[PDB]
Amino acid sequence: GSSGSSGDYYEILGVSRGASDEDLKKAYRRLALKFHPDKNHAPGATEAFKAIGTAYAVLSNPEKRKQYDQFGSGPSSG
Repeated sequence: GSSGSSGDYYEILGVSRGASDEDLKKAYRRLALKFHPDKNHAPGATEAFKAIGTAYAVLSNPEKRKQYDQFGSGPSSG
C-alpha cells in the first residue's frame, strides 16, 4: 500500500476504487443524512457534508470519475 493522510474521493464516501453510480449514491446518502444540517444538531458533522459531496459529485460524473481513476486529484492543494 501507500502512506495515508492523502484524501481520496472513494475513501471519503467509504467504497472501493471503481464503484458504480448506485453504489456511490447509496453510500453518499447514508453519510449526508448523518452529516446533514437538518438531521444533525452539531455543526462539526455538517461541515463534513460539504466535503463528502465534493467527492460524490466527481465519481458521479463519467469525466470527473474516469479522470480521477486514471490520474487523480493530484498535488492540488486547498
